[PDB]
Amino acid sequence: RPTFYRQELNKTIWEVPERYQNLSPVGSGAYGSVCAAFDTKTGLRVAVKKLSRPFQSIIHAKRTYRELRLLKHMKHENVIGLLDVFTPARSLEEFNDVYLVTHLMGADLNNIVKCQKLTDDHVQFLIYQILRGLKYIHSADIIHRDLKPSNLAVNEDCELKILDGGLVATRWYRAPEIMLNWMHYNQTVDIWSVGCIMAELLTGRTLFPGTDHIDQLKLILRLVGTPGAELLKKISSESARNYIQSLTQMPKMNFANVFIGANPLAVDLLEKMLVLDSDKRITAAQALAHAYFAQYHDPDDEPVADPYDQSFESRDLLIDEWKSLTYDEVISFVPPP
Ligand SMILES: CCCCCCCCO[C@@H]1O[C@H](CO)[C@@H](O)[C@H](O)[C@H]1O
Repeated sequence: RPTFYRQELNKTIWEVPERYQNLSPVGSGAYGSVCAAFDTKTGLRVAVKKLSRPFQSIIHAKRTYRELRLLKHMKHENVIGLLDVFTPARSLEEFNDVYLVTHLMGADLNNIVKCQKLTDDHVQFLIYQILRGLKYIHSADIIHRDLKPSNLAVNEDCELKILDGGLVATRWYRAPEIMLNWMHYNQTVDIWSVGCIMAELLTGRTLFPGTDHIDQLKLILRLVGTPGAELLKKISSESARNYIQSLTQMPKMNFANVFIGANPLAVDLLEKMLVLDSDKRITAAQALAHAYFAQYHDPDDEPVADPYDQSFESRDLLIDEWKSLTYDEVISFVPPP
């Protein structure tokens, strides 16, 4: 058990091991406040996040546990990972706070696209890193479900990590089937998001800046064209169907005419990501082997994950059960190399 010290930072008492120093609040991020701190053990600067009311409710408690499980599991260069987790509590009876420690990040993808104008070499490397991490995530049977610029960290060296949550409307990046509340959707919902992000990186503009979920569908159909017979057959919702069939057909634009001036190989990959039919959407693994990434692809350096047990997602438990499970996970944490 490390030696802890206490400190009032704006709002609350922070209690952290003496190994973490010069704590300096950097804002409210990804449900809980975050200080940057100096890790005297490694000589590196880090982010320490104190979770906000981790056990306020069944909902909060289960998400504290979800988030500890996920962050403990992710071990990959392009996905946020866990350097440390701790609590000042010494016993389950005292257990109220959870602190998570990760690399200090600084900027998200949104911060980058907003100043500069990205060259093709940059889009290749950013997208490559997204897909590489997404292959890993997908191979755990996890679907991210919220890929968007503010959930992607990018340092000064243009190295990227997929985030659990923000350091940019979700709707702009959401697969059309989620927008129609279609159940059973597969991994490829993330591949659609990656297509929207890629398009934005090439053009400087949000691909489909919808004002609500209906507008969003309009904008999406302007680009890809009204669904073919084979796809309407699958809809079920009669209002979705009448909505899609109403308005004058505006069928498939020429991606080449929309991305005029982008590398033709980027246009081709885009067409394969941004397919309505999620059955026919290119996978993270397939996309990695697309000639667009010939400069970066290495099939022996694109690793997959240990299978992730997410059955707990299928339980309704008591707050003290969720809290006891999280407690076991704090206690059993093994720090990285
Ligand atoms: C833009 C308005 C039309 C959107 C049509 C969305 C096509 C989605 O694709 C569909 O996804 C389903 C759920 O994963 C699968 O069950 C279907 O097989 C698949 O074709």
